[PDB]
Amino acid sequence: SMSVKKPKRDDSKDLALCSMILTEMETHEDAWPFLLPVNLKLVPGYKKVIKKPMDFSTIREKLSSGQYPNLETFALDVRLVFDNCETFNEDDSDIGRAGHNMRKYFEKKWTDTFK
Repeated sequence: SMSVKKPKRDDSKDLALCSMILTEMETHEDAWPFLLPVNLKLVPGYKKVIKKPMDFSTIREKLSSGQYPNLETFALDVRLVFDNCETFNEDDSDIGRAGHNMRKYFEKKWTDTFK
């Protein structure tokens, strides 16, 4: 509350470390469904169904231009990419499996880097 604060967690490396995580997600062999925005002209149903499209290139541009206020807003967008994937793709599909694999990969790096 006013003039009463928990000790200051060092957040000065968060930007760099989120960048490194994102690099590792970009270079994973199963990243291909997530590298670029879904083409809303060419994929029937996506625009109406997926209210907030998100992809790695869009996260990279937001990161690089100071559009994440903190490391949690960054994780929310990464998780959005996987939530959208599960919304639109059957579990038993190449893209559906890619999404589960990438979410696992992300969550481990996130815990190891920050928890």
